[PDB]
Amino acid sequence: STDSQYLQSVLHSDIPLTREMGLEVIDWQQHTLRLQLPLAANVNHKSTMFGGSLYCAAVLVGWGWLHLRLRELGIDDGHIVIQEGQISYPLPVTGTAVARCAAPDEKTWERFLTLYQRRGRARLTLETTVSNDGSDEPAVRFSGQYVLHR
Amino acid sequence: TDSQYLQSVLHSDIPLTREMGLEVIDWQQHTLRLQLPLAANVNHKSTMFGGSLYCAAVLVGWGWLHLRLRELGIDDGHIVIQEGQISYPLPVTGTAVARCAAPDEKTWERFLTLYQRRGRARLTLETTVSNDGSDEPAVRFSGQYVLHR
Repeated sequence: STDSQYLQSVLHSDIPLTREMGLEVIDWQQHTLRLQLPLAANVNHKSTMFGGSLYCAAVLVGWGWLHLRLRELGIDDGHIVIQEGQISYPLPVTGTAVARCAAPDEKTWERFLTLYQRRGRARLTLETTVSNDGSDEPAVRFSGQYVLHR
Repeated sequence: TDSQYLQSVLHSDIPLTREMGLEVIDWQQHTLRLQLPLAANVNHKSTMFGGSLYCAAVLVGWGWLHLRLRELGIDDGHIVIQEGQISYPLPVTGTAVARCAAPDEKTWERFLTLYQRRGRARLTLETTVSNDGSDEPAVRFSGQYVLHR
């Protein structure tokens, strides 16, 4: 039983629309998370993935990174709130969408933990991408803010 | 009606929107409104999922442009969302009402002139989402939509 399977169950329970979107968590390795959405449940006009679904993938791979990282540190007293986001759509997604979130820079992460501990509230910005399966070229570039609060 | 037509477009083109409970409300004074129900779009704490709100915000801009072009008989174009930016200042705790009003009118005319002459033009649309009953934006969105032949 994996951290990915754990996170998938959390996402489907918390946000049941993600079950309808077919969200699947792929892997969690060296603080990189990947998840995917299938085309058919998220299609727009047969051929391409809906841009709203793509935002959902991009924002949720960041949400999941944060959830899993906190969980591995035993930080269980926080609530994540999705905040501002900026998204670009340089390429169409014509099949399964693979979303990825690598770790932020270590200093950013540690500043965020320090501020959360002191105030009980902090903001983390995560860069995420979504690609066509088998491509490293971002089809979607995303940056989003996440509040953690007690 | 125009709103029934657009709702049918959205549900047919993007079947996920039917599962999201999207309904189109009205199309008047070049302002479009559509809504999402809480239950289909809930998060872990009985507020609406930010992703659902983003979907509403981007789609009300898409719909605005689709209906405006349809009213003018401009049928040879393809709308693509190129860029989006969103903020979530207030919780949405019930039905969400997304709204797109008309951009600056000289801006619109310059955009159409550029599309007619060049075959490609970009339009920025601000859209909002509110809790039903209220005009106060709980969500602010800005999208860059490209129309091309």
